[PDB]
Amino acid sequence: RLEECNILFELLTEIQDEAGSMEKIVHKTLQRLSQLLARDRCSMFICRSRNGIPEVATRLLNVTPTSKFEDNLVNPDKETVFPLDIGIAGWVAHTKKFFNIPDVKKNNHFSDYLDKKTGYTTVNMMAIPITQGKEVLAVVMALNKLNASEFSKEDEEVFKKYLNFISLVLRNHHTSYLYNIESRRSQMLLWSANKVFEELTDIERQFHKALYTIRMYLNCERYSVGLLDMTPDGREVNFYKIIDYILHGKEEIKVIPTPPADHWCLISGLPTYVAENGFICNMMNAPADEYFTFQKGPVDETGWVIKNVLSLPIVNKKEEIVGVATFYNRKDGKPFDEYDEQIIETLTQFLGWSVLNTDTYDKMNKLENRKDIAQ
Amino acid sequence: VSFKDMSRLEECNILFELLTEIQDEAGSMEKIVHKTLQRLSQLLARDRCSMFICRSRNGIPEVATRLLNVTPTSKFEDNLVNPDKETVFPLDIGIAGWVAHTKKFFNIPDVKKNNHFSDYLDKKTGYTTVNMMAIPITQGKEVLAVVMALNKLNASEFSKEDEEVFKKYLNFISLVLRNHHTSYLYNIESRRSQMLLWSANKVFEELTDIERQFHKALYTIRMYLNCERYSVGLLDMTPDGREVNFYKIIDYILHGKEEIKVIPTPPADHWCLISGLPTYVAENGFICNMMNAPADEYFTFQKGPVDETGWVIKNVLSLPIVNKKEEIVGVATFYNRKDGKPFDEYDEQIIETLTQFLGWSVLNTDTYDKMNKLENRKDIAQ
Repeated sequence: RLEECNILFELLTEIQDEAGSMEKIVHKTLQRLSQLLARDRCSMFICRSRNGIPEVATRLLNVTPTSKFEDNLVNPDKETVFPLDIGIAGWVAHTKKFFNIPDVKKNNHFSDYLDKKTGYTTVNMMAIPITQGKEVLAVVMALNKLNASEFSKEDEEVFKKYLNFISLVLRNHHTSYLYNIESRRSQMLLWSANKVFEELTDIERQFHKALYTIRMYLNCERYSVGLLDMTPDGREVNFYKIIDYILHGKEEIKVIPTPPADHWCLISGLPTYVAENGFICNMMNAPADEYFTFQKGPVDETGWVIKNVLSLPIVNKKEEIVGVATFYNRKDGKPFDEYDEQIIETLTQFLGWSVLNTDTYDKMNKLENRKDIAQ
Repeated sequence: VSFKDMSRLEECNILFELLTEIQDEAGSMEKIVHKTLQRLSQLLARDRCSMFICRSRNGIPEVATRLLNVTPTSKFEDNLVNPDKETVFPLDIGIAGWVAHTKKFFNIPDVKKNNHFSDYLDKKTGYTTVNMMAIPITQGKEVLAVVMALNKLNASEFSKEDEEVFKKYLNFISLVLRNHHTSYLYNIESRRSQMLLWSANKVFEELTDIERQFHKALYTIRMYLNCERYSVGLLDMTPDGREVNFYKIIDYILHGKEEIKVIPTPPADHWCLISGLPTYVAENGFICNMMNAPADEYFTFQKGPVDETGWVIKNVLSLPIVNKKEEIVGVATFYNRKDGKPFDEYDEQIIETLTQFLGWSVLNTDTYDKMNKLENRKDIAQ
């Protein structure tokens, strides 16, 4: 009716000043949109796409007009994750469509988990996805109508015409995130190549040079590149060197050769998997059976723990696997995603092609010999 | 209900309208800003707004027309300014330029009583102004745009109740303009990176010689520059000024019927080289981004030529490709942005990126030579 907008203009300043967080602005909007909508609590599901698959997770929860954000936010550790074929939000995200629910008890796509897990059960709810281009960024819902079994088609219009706003905000956030993906990608290459072309050398120094020069860019706490014996496809393996980059804690860089059976990265059997099969392997925790990532709460003396791992092959222009580069734990506790996958494939590929100089080097030597055994 | 008390209620009519619109992704920044300049006029008794755009070229910033003379009524196409017709200002001159320099808000009462005025637009259109409130739009350090509401209708100053209404909505504009201009940079970075990614790929396909490597790469990425023409000229190298000699040159024509010529010991009357630019940049190692053909010093083709095809040069950007010891090895030069607008800072950025990389890849060409002189200068012994 009367005091609708006001808070929008307020919030437009709060964007105006690049200082603002996104989530605090979405949380504030979900406040009045629960008050002003007479619905019990709102909540937000963040949508990402690890591996080929996509999925959803908690992010904001139980937004009462009163509740402080600092309550409302779900830190990434404590997030809860559904595939699209489970829960309403998943379905909302598959369908890319709006829904009003008169009764979720009379509903196939039900999410009985967070009802039962938190207690505070649900009866009715209206839900929508936020998208950008073809991409589905988020799923917002209003839960539990304050007055009797269904929301109005007057309510919808508000909801709709307010997510209009959040949408605007969410997209701008994501356009920024993409901007830094692609900048990170493009700096990475740029230096990866500045090294490679510096001077004709062998694989170890080239790879090493490079991966060092761009350590910052991976927003990553550990990673080990692992060189394969090259004398297809699987179980003929042998990692013969292995170069660790410890970038969380006190910065050390090992260059193990004839690396052990139980090197701290190898012990999981992931890099073998990637050696024998050839596929990027995003994963979130330490229990994936068919693996021995380090369930133990240290890896070592520093007490460092493993959460998210993502490992890829490094491949020839002939397409044999030259090595296997595993990455560990993003710097901000998020799982590896879609776009981490892409910029790191951008890297792994760019070296796998660089092997030409590597290979050239060894030849430039065999021939500098044969020549110097004339005179 | 009172003239104000409604006018307030009416603001949210306009706002939720704008949000509603900008939820459809194509179009179009300029459309939604134009639409918003309309509703300001309506809701702020202004004869006509206008929007300027800010950019940089070489190290220097500048401002230029874009949306002009927006009543609460003028139709989009009567307002949107095509680049061919755009009018351009250095910051040290005119009010927008000054505002863009000073990153500041102004509520100018008497324009004529102002020493940063230019009589150009109002002399060009005869649409004389007198009052304007003018803001800058900004993303971090930089300045995206400048928006000025003109001629306060039934008054002589814009009320401080206008100032704040102006400001109010400009935050909308600003979210849109950042969320646009970010998305442009997103696309620049994509273009920067793929250019690298592929050039790399071709460089690493087979040990090959310079021409073959350049052509290989430069061909593959023609899509990525969004440029209408670009010739790449190779200097002789057997470190600067006049000892020049472009031995090969190699034209990339992506206007109309695509044709790629390969021109050994190219003339001087070569369409690119007549200009004098590629040579000039050959003598000093410094990037040169133009607007337009004529630029006094040079004879750049003024002609509706140079072709039978009747293609016409507007904008030229030229950079050098550098060694490792750092002679100018070649001189790339790019012509007319497909999609209308002058080369800018961000072009400079990603094209230098490309140009740098090529410079660095010359390892692999020297290496190839050395390699050939072994599969040979061993076979004189063996």
